[PDB]
Amino acid sequence: LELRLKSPVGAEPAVYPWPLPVYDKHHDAAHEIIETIRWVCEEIPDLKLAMENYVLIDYDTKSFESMQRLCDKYNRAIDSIHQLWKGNTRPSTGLLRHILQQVYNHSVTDPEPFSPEVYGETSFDLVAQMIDEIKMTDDDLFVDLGSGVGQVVLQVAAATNCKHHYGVEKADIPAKYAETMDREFRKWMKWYGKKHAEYTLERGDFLSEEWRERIANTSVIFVNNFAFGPEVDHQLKERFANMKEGGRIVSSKPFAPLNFRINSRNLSDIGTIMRVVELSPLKSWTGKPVSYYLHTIDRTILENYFSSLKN
Ligand SMILES: CNc1ccnc(Nc2ccc3cc(C)n(-c4ccccc4Oc4ccccc4)c3c2)n1
Repeated sequence: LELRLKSPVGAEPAVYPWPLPVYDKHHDAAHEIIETIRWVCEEIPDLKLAMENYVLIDYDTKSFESMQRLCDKYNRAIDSIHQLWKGNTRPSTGLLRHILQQVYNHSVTDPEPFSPEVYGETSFDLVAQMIDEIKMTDDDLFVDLGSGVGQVVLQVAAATNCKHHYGVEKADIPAKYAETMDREFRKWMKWYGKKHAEYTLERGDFLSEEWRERIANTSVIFVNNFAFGPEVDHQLKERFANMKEGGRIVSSKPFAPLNFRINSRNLSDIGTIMRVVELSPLKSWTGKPVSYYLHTIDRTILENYFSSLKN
């Protein structure tokens, strides 16, 4: 009828119905259960000692009795550790990738580059590099513009100490799935006993009047602008022009040339008020040769040009 996994921190058990749900072609619920057990064993060294070696080696994902025996063995090992303990940190990057996968599989049940379906395999590591590079503190406010199902926001919230993390998505289908992703993330994080910063996944148009002041007051913007049209790009540069000095924008395509040279003919260009650098994990990376672009609000670019003319 069903499979149960006791939480290492005494939260409510994870309940899986049998037959287990079928995920996408290269993910399955049975291996999710097994990997969940292996991750909890890493978190708790005593759990490995309490558990008999054969349990995680010899199993049959296609047998209810076999899958039930595995869950029973883990649950009894958890109970022994809970007895031993009688007598809340940020998740590790490896655990976080697994949590995000689990959160996705439990949220998206119904049927092109960097698809949410393959986030863990093609996006996670690049996002993890960007988090390591773009140093964020408790004074920062993070916003992912066009956040989709909310994976980037969840990864950043589980990794940094920003005051708040926001995801804004306009499309009906991703924004609705993000509601489930949000609930599933909070639930699974509690189950493992892991800490995450505050975040909000919301439906809205980042080009709206409400969002103008919100963009102006954001210190760190992430924006996958790869598929943006020239009008969306033009309107976004106008929003960025209201940001504070030192405000940062991390994007998949640059908003200004990397080599911008201020002159009399290009004074209205966004390049007059922002520094732009191309960052790459390749500069021990072994994934895709993909770059990200860091823009920093700096009005001294414009100031020095005027001072140069007057002096
Ligand atoms: C990828 N999907 C989502 C979903 C929701 N939210 C965001 N946010 C977000 C914001 C800023 C950037 C900068 C980079 C490099 N990535 C990026 C990261 C991982 C993989 C690819 C990336 O970018 C692309 C995308 C397409 C083509 C080429 C590169 C960004 C992602 N991304």
